[PDB]
Amino acid sequence: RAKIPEIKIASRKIPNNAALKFVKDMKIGWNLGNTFDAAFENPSFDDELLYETAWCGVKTTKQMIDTVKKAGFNTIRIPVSWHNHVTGSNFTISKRWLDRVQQVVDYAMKNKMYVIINIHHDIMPGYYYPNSQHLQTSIKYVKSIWTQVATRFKNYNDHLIFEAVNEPRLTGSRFEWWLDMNNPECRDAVEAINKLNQVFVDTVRSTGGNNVSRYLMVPGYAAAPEYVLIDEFKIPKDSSKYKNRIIISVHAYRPYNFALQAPNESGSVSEWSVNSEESRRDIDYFMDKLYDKFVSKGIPVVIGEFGARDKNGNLQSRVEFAAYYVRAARARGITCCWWDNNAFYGNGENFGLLDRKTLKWVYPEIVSAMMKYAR
Repeated sequence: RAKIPEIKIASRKIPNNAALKFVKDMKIGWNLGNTFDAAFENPSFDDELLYETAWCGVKTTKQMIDTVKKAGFNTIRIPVSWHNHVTGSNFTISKRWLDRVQQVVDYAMKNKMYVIINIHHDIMPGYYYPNSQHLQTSIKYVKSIWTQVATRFKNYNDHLIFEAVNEPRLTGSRFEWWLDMNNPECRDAVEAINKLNQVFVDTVRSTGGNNVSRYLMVPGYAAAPEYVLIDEFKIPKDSSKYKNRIIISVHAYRPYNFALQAPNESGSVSEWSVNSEESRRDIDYFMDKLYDKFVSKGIPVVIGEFGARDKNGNLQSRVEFAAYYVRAARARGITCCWWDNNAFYGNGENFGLLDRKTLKWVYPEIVSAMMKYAR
């Protein structure tokens, strides 16, 4: 038991173009997290398809996706980590692995849903790594994965979306999550991502079919709002006839201390209230900035990941949060996607909404709270 607040946020001026209507139509998204995104080295098993269930514990079925669709989500993001499923010098994706993803994509297409696929946890020297020392290999990798991926889904309609990569950053470095634009290693990465996103777009468009007119999502550094807001960030060019088809990809588990920060750290909070200037602040802050630079100039933005972890049964707070977040975004013309990883209890990051093994919504209160301000 938890009550859904009434959110009074002034609806803002949203330009009337194909892109923003497209994004509006996505309504709201649902991430199939801890699933195909799972990545780790030296598996001790022989079936690579077990990567699908290593972090969620259950194989995906069409009835799940059905359940997600009836609940009101019109988008499903299917994050993919590919690096554990390639061989050879030009990164050949396993047929079994690519087949299995397609099966799950067809689950959603059959549900007339919007679908997002990407490169996820492949951020790593030798695969995707945004700096000059590894650009040489990264371009080949972005090129190879996407030629393969875009070619198989060549004939799928515009309801299918390609997201270049999830949270590209300098892993292992002291700037992994934060940038010093005064530090040259940082400036190099931002430039490197601009390059890799452009390779991404060129590659997809070159494979023909409906990939020439498909909506593509691209992130800034670390998928942070900040690093698409900086001047250095470049929206990739398309010499094609299909205009305004690049969407800004951002992630924001904000306010951090409530949404994402672990409960055993001292600056965590379990409370969130719409009546608190403090709880609303960071949401207003970053969303205003994305709207000023992008949406308001006709350029589409999508929040691909967001959510709030369960902290010992703080349902009411998560409800007011979800409702406020989705409204604040919709009022600014932005569609969001919850990160649902089928995790509900324990000291892990419990972002679960749908018990996948029973098909019952553990927190329908949170879902309804989102559906209320999502159209």
